[PDB]
Amino acid sequence: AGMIIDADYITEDGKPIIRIFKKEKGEFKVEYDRTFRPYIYALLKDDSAIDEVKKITAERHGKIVRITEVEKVQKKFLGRPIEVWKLYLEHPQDVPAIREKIREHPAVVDIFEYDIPFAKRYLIDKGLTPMEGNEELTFLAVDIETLYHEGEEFGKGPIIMISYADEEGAKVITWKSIDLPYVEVVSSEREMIKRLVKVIREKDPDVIITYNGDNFAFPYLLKRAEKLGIKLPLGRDNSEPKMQRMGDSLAVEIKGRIHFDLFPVIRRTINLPTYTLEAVYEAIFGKSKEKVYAHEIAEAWETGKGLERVAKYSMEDAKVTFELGKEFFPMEAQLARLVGQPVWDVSRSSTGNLVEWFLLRKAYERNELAPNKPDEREYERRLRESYEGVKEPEKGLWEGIVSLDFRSLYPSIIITHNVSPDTLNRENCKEYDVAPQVGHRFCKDFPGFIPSLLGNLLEERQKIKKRMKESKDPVEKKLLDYRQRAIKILANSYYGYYGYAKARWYCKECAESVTAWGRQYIDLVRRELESRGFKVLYIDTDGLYATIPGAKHEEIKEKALKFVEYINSKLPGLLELEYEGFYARGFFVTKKKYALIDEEGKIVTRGLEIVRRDWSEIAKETQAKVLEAILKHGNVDEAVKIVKEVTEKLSKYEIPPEKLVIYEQITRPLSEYKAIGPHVAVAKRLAAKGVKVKPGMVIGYIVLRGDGPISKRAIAIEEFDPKKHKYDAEYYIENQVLPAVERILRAFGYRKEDLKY
DNA sequence: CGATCACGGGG
DNA sequence: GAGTACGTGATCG
Ligand SMILES: [Mg+2]
Ligand SMILES: [Mg+2]
Repeated sequence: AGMIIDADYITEDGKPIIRIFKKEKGEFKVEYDRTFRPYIYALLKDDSAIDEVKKITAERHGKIVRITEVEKVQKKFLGRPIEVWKLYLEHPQDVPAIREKIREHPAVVDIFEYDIPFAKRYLIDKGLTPMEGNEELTFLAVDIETLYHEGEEFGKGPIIMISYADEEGAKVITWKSIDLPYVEVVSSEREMIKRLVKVIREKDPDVIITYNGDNFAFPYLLKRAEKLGIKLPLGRDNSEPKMQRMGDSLAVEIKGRIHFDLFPVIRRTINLPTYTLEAVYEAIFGKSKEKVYAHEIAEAWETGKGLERVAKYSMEDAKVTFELGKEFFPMEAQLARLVGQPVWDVSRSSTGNLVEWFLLRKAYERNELAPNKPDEREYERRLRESYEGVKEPEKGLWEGIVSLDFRSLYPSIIITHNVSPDTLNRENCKEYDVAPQVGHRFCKDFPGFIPSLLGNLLEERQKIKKRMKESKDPVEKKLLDYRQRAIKILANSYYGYYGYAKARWYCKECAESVTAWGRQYIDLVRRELESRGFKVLYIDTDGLYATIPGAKHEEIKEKALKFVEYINSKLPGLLELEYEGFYARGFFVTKKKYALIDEEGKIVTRGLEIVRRDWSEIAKETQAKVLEAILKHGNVDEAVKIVKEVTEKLSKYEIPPEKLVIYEQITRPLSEYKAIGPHVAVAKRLAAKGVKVKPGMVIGYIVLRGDGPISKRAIAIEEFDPKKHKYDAEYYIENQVLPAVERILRAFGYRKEDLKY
């Protein structure tokens, strides 16, 4: 009867057991299923071949792996009936061990659905959807503070504070005496970590909210717990938090709970040049949050002075993490429900994967064999594919800019023109739609797999919107608002998904055709805007920016709002143009490279700011000054003078060496590097002096004056002697400051050579 | 040139 | 864990 919050599998006597984690009227419940079997499909040249194929074996865990059962099944592949063999295996881990040995067989045409994780395969095949119902979950935010010194190995310093927050308040656990009402003083780091364990086990939250807990709080807690020889039984089955390598980074799971890391969530939802907790909190709640930096924390801890400030910082970190979690969780819960996969997985995935997860479930429901993910070569061939058929933007600084969004136009185009990989250039097709300019043909004889699903999504959203108008219950209304927004997000991701290189249902011709049909409406919007005195400053497939040159801002807003209302009255069906926002000033460099400033003075950029540790402060500071001179002062001449002054100061050795430090992490043992960059050259010298260089250590260096590649001229920041060493002014000018500002100033007709005296 | 390698968030 | 993240820009070899 309960709400499914997660699913996984355990192995018992070498056999897999599925676990379904549920919340039923406030109670945690686990259901176990020992009956679900792993499988793959094999398309054979002939039915006689099954006798050779069913006899294929592999090895795993010292035992030989066999196909347990085979079953001839009738399915659909690319809108055509197909006969494949369902090959059953005992354990999920048998699938990577045997799949290549089945694929290699001369009688095997191809294999299918050989990389779907067991718990995700279970939820699809059994028709189970997470987050259904009105079941109320409990939340706890968790955060930590540590003792850090520049360039230390990860986990060297102790955890000095652990903070948590829920509706009962925000609290701090520390092992140094601080006299504040929300601070619990314990005897040691060990006792503080054990107190966190107790809080989590006693509060028993369904959701543990963190800010970058995947890649900091939890790996750090695990490192220090290992060090101190203590366990972290945070799982509802008493298991420890589990670190999963998700790409080049990490993801942490806590069994029986939802580890909700806000960092990947917020990074997708909103646009910010830097997603610090303080920048994120202000963007959403319109309130400032003070940042207490690592060096200030270390100084207060070691000296024992100003610890009240550090404890307040730790408390506020947990407090706002709780507040942000409550804000961002409902939408992730509805997306999980819509796509039919747990929030843990859905909150950490791109919209492209959300679409694919939705499609894999619908393919099962429709008996449609899923196409395979591409191999490296295909993935690479897809990235190099050229699309025919979005001009260069207007130069200079523009005032009073309206932003219009086109994204809600594309699902309707996909549906009306039956744009799908299964309908593309079909043989013996009776009726078809021809894409303008690109000429791709889409069969009209049957609804395509993707248009069919999109149509149902848009219909469901219209029902939800109608139920919302007719509802008196504000609780149902709030919930229905989240559900209709989840459909809008998923439906507006299909256009992009067609061109997503990793997509199973990738279709270059589909994406191209949606673009070509879409363009007819964009050209109509542009002509209608220009007939109304508007100048289009920037236009791409997602939207445009426009202004009425020299008009009053309120007149621009009114005319734009009146235009959107008008055009939508002209557009058929669910084709919708949206007024996104207004900006006091802005400039446009190229496709998805631009900067704006709103009426409250907040700078908004896309594809231009360089806030990262592997760029020197002098380059990042100059870039901020250039954007401020342009957007806040409306003065490109001031911006050019700033660059010219900084470059001359660098030439005359007038810039502090501290603004010239470059930081780069060591990501593997030093011997595993194939290319030795400056930070590796610096690292190798440190290791030679006896420094324990380890992956995760961040190397700070300065590029000195001299001959050859910068690798041979980089010096460790701790070894830099201003009275002896001379930094490379030409490197900091040509490779740091000038690349940071040259893109920006190209929009104003400046080349890299005009930004020096 | 192609290949290799780094960034983000968090102390 | 029957998945891996991404997109982009600098520097090395
Ligand atoms: Mg999981
Ligand atoms: Mg903190």
